[PDB]
Amino acid sequence: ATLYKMSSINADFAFNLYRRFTVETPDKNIFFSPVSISAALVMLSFGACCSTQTEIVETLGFNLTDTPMVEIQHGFQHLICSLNFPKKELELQIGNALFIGKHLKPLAKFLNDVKTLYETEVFSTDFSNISAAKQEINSHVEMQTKGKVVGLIQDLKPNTIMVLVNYIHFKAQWANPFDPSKTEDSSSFLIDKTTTVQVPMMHQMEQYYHLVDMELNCTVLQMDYSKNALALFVLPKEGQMESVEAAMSSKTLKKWNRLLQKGWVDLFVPKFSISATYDLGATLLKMGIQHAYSENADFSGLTEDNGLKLSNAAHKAVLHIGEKGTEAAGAMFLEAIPR
Repeated sequence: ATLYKMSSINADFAFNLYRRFTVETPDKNIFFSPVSISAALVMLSFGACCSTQTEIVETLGFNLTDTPMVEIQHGFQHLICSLNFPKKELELQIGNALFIGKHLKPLAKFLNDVKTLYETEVFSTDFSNISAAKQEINSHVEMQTKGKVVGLIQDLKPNTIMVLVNYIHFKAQWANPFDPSKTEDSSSFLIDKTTTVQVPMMHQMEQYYHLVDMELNCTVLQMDYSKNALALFVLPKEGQMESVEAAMSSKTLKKWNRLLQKGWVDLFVPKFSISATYDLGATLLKMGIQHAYSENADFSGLTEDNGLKLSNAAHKAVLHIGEKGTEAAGAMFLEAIPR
């Protein structure tokens, strides 16, 4: 319960980033892991100082008067630990890895801190062979996401001296799985006003927590996984997607948590897989992460010589929903070059 205020801030960051993405790619699939993005950037901030550090955590939604820097750091450590704590029937792992250039001068304190407190695996990497370094990192992320996130990094700058990656993998079974014998092989899904695509449409009638939001004109359906997780489906009325998107916030989630009521639903859900990628460099800059990218970047907590700056950031995430449950994964990439 001590983590709720932090997860609430992390959720509002999720919704604000989501809204940036709807501007970048309007009327298109969006899919990402906000916790992966938040966790990777907080970890980077652990080695930052002064405005370089404060910009990162403020961009993540934190208010330093409400929650001091050290409290944010300790809170995220507790969050990651709790997410990774084994729960029968749930596969959920969030981890990170640091690939350190052969000539980098990382502080021993920093490395021991992240290995012990942040789950981090640290690898010595020869970036002078940029093609092999990229393959090494991509294969590591692929392995850690159970094969689901392939080719996270498309290009790696030739002068790279450090890479930070975060990965998340989630696999869970529905509390009430669908019977594939009741799945319609080919059913219509409306992708715009006049256009359908065909998808298998799963079908069951069971009790679920659900509501119709009278203010936002959307249906909200909660589908439980068998252990410690749930999915929320938000289905706007015709023409209401934009207004629902505008309204999504932790405040809205809290309202819905009170209003959801469990009762019978005749439920049709599509079986499908999607993937999405994001080049986050300029987005994170616009959102307020400025000094990290500059020749005056302050990462004095990270290397002896304060020798690096952020150069690029990217995210990839994948989703599958089917009769048994859901499998999803994501990964965050942060690239550093000499300052």
